[PDB]
Amino acid sequence: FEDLTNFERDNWNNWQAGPAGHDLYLVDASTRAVEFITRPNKNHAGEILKKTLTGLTAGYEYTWTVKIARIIGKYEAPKVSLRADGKDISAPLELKQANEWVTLSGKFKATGSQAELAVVSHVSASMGNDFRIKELKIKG
Amino acid sequence: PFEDLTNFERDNWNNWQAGPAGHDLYLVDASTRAVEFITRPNKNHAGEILKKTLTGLTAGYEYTWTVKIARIIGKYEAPKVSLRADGKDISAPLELKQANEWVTLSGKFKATGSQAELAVVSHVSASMGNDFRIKELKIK
Ligand SMILES: C[Se][C@@H]1O[C@@H](C)[C@@H](O)[C@@H](O)[C@@H]1O
Ligand SMILES: C[Se][C@@H]1O[C@@H](C)[C@@H](O)[C@@H](O)[C@@H]1O
Ligand SMILES: [Ca+2]
Ligand SMILES: [Ca+2]
Repeated sequence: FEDLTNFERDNWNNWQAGPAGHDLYLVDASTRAVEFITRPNKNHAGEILKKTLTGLTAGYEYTWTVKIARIIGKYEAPKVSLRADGKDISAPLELKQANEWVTLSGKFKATGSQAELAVVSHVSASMGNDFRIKELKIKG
Repeated sequence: PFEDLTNFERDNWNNWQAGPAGHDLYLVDASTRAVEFITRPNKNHAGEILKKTLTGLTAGYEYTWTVKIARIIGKYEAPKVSLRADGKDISAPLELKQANEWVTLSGKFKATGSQAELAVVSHVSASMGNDFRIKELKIK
């Protein structure tokens, strides 16, 4: 079960002002994100973000979540997966609606104190293939 | 418990790097939609400020309610907020003193039927200050 209200598309998801909530309205706050604009005539398929995550313990399963959204929404849709220690730990997720923030998730099992993580693009195209990543989180 | 969190606040990439297929990466301010509480003059802003009749629950289960909130502007009175469910206080009042610092209110409640009555609570009636935004509410 999960009931998530982020107010995208001005959907209040049945939340209402209470008696003490006066003159409520929605605004655009801001959150920092890496932008992937994929310029012309470069190959944008492969590992697009990399990190050697330290502080792990062998045999534990860690959960990697990435908050990601397509932008612009024109031409080719991005397709993004997660990789850990060379192993694909998620299916390729196609990003479709512009500025709809979704979670890309995978789990991996550490073999030691660190793991080599990579976010992977499966679309080499520059026409479209535009998206943003605002958060990468690993929990265990 | 392990957590490695990168949200790029203050442009901290937290040891994430562009991969070979990550061309011309940069940070941007992406939008994130939020309810603004500007608390106008000569109204009482203490009490239940946002509420929802949450459906689809199964009686007896323990649900955890999260709310991402931040003071803004930071002048005059500081907000103070908590969570309430079925008329019961499930979180301690927390003073949001740091402007633009996003914090997560969290509380647990067990359902009493098909639905639950949830309310975010303000403990500051003042209009002088007492300004904040809520960008996300989540129950799971
Ligand atoms: C018409 Se410019 C072409 O399409 C845009 C939607 C972007 O993907 C841009 O990077 C690309 O060069
Ligand atoms: C100087 Se106008 C006074 O203080 C501002 C910081 C806001 O809290 C506004 O709602 C209030 O009326
Ligand atoms: Ca592009
Ligand atoms: Ca105010």
